[PDB]
Amino acid sequence: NNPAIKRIGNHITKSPEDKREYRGLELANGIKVLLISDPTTDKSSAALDVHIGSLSDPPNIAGLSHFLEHMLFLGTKKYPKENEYSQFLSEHAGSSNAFTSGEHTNYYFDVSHEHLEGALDRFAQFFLSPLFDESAKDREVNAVDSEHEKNVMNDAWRLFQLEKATGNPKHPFSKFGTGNKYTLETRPNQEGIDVRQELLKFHSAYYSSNLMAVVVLGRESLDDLTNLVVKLFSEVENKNVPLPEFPEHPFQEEHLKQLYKIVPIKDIRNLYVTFPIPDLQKYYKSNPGHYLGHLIGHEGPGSLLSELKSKGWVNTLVGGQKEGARGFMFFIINVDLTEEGLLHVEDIILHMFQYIQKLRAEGPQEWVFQELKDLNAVAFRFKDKERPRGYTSKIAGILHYYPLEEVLTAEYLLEEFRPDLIEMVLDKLRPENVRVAIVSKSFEGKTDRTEEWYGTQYKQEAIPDEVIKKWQNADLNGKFKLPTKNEFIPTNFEILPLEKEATPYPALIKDTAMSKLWFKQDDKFFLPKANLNFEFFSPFAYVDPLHSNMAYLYLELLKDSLNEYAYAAELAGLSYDLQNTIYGMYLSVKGYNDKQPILLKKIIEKMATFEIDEKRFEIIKEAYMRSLNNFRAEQPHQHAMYYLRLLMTEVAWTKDELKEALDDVTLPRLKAFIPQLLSRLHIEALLHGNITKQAALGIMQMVEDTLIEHAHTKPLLPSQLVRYREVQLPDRGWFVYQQRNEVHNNSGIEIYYQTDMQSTSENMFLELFAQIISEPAFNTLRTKEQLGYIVFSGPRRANGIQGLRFIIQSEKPPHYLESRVEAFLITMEKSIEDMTEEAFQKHIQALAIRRLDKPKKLSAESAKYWGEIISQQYNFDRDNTEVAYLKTLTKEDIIKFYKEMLAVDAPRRHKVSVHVLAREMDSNLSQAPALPQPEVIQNMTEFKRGLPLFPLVKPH
Ligand SMILES: O=C(C[C@@H](Cc1ccc2ccccc2c1)n1nncc1CNC(=O)c1ccc(F)cc1)NO
Ligand SMILES: [Zn+2]
Repeated sequence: NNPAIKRIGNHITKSPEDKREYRGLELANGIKVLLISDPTTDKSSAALDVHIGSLSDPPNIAGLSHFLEHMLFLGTKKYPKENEYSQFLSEHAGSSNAFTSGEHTNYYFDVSHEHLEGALDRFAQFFLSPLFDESAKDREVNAVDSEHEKNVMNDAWRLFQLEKATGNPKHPFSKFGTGNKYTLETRPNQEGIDVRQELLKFHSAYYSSNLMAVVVLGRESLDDLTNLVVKLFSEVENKNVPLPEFPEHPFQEEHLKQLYKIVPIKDIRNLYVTFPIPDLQKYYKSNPGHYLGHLIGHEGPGSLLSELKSKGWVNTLVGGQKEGARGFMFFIINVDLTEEGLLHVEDIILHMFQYIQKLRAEGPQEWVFQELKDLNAVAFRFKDKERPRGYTSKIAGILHYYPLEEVLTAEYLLEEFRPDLIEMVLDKLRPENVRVAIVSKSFEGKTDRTEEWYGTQYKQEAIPDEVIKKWQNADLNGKFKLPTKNEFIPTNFEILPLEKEATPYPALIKDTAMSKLWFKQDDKFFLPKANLNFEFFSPFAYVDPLHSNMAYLYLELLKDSLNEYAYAAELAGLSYDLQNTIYGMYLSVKGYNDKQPILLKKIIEKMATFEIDEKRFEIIKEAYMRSLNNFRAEQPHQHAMYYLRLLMTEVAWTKDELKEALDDVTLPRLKAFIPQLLSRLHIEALLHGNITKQAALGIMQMVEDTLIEHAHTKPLLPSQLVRYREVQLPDRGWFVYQQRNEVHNNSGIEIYYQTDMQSTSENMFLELFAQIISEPAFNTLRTKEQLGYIVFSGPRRANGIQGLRFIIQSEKPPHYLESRVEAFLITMEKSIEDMTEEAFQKHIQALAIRRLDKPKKLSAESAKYWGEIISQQYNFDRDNTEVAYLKTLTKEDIIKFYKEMLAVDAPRRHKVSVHVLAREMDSNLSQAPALPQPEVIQNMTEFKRGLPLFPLVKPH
């Protein structure tokens, strides 16, 4: 009966396993809405997607849409306090973010379920009368600048913008979307433009209700959620804006048959093949692009990748359709290159067209389409329950593209096989439509062009007629076959009954010298899935840099070897992860439980009986070398976190130590290493999901039996199972470690205040203190002082120890950042002494909500248990215990904690600082306190030698 509602879709197609309730509707002002009712959710959430993006930026103000997106957070007419939005979310267990693409601006938040209306109301205001405060504008432009600078020396962004720069300049596709101080402040000042008017002009003109989709999720009924949404959003004005479309492709004839040679920052070797194609979005019911991408990107036997990998030319391949905008898209084939591959780009591409030609010969395969359909069907039926925040943002995005009743299924289900469209798309993948780009350091000094925004060094050539002609005449290579029927498709979806002796938390159901087995039968989610987690402990995994390298290469080679076999299983919703740790090996198998034992057995056998291919060994090692080198190109704030991890751990091998020892890794030494590594192990496992206790025991026994039979594995001694300790810093100590980032012209800094061994009391002092300072830290260090885009504060936990950490990436020198953080702490000391008891309890409640938030999917709950197990703390009921203690803390308790552990003149202050200087830097408002002379760390080894080591935390 409501006049504010144009239409109400009551049957929203969902999965039969989804317990959440849905109602879609279209408001009178044209807003498409989806309501999600979940009476169990601990956090509520909303999201709004505007169908305008950076592609609609004014030509004279690059990055206006992105900039506008930052500004909406900084105040509205109804809520004028600059950080009201962020502070409210913080005080109620919430959080918020947004992003800008070429065609979308997407805003989202979550919050304690009891405060949805308050959050949603403050949120709705973003879209009616934001302030765009001139003072805030002048500040937040710096955050955007900082965000861009961060991307300037990043190879992904450089190539991203380079593609745009090599097509039609007249086309909106060529726009620089991020923006920076120049395009947002500096140039607009030369040209006398009022940026604040431009923000208001843009907001008013494009942020129309007809271009908006909204998704809200809470405990409230569908009826109540309707009243709430309608009340707040029907007030949004409808300017009846036409939806932008871009019918003309950014790549015209002059832009085809072109080759680009590009110099990267990292030492990487990549080949990009790109085919311009028509917008395939309408064909979404058949999805011709996904069909073709499925085949061209296949990694099993007979595939394009298989042959290229055997030729020793590539290691990995990506293929398929790539989004552009409304009216144009891309089909791409990207491979990485071996040293050999780099000298065979022409032959590689020939092989690409040979495979495409195979597809034309056989023509569309309906069983293939039918297979994809049925997998997606099963995928959708047994879909994991999503986290609200991401779910609402995802859906608010696609409401623009599908009927209300179809949004949930739209991105999952294939409906009708259309070979006519497949052939049509396949017809665009020809040499006369190709663009080729090669990324390699080998082009250094040989380029004649510069992209103006990032400065990328490149050369452009026309592909020779001879070569194009050669590609057009591609004969059928007998090495290329269509994929076989997927043998890993699951068939047994039976949910095993809950055993009588079943337990709420994992139970230790096996405890021998060989292995410690933790088991839980799923009692929450009831999907036909299981998680199998294994830690293999061995001293020889991390005993020195050389052996660390070999543990890595061992597992990489093993994965490279299994890829063809396991790729199918991956498509059938059964994946595995295998990586080396500082304690040995980690192996996880996740997915549909039906065929898990088959893949698991295959992996353990491959481990125990592995025969290294020498050609594969040389290639992977070479890549691993560059991998170590390329760390030089990581962000400063990452270098900072890295160096700190090195400093504070008992044992740690640096990139340089590893890279030197790499040269000494020969095939013989690796072949010797593996049987040595496997000879003595301890296995600690978590088996959690749709399995019974006997099944679990059976799985564990196979793993042991396989290792014993093929590798002659024997148990470790209990005395060999020592975990590493954390360096115990002296009272009132302050150490500083300094490094330079050779790639980036930003500086980084991490500050670590080491409190003490983890324990219920110490844990909750830190966590509560961190909760209280969280929002203020962001608002002060970034929003007010604008030190940088990346500003972070929070707990740090390692080796059973913990402390408070600040992480900042800035253009200012680290020694400056030091004072500002220190200045801030004093600000917080006074702020807390002032805050009301009611405000203090608010934070306690917020922290509690965050800690008690239930896991929504099996993998989240398993990760939670697994954390307790590898940490050797085994505190599975931790949350109830720790939250309960939390509620008994007082303001006076936290003040004592601060005055004793954290304050500048605290008796037990334990501070270490890592400073990463920018590329060009030199060696070195509220009032900042005076700081003591810091002990400059000259040498990590010398540093650790002079300090004691903490104990290890005792198990529960
Ligand atoms: O920049 C953006 C979105 C992010 C930028 C952003 C947000 C969070 C980050 C956390 C760690 C490191 C960098 C980060 C960068 N952004 N843009 N405008 C506001 C925000 C963050 N919004 C918040 O409400 C917030 C965030 C953190 C907090 F503690 C309290 C409130 N889109 O382009
Ligand atoms: Zn941003």
